[PDB]
Amino acid sequence: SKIPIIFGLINSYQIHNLLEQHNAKTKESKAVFLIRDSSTYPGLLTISYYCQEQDIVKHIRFGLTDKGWKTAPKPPHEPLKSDSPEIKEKYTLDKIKFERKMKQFINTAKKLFEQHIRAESFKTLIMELKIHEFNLEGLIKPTRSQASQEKHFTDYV
Repeated sequence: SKIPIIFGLINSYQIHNLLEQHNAKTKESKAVFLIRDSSTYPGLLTISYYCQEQDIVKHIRFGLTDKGWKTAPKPPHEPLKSDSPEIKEKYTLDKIKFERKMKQFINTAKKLFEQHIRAESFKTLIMELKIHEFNLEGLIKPTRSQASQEKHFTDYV
């Protein structure tokens, strides 16, 4: 009857309110966090938390590698209509780099995500959370109706 610790596809309003309900804004950054299915890249996990320094919710994507869960490539900063030609020229190169790196990353991650759950992938998720200095006691756990239904997470309990 155990519920996975991974959220399913939840919306941005719900993410903010879950963090606020668990008092993320009166605790250090990463003291409170949640883990959810990525809404952009199936097979990836996204860690959402509150960044005290910027007063915003931030997100970090993880995917399976041969070594276990690792951080995915991160995208360059979004275009701003105030951008100069220099910013936009750099963005072109950085976006191509991101897309190439993310395409390779997802192709490997999806294959591993699809493969049989010998379950020892779960330990590597905890390791990467520790390396990122997420307070594991601050993990927000989903309710049954909000938990991920991905078969890979059935024993992520």
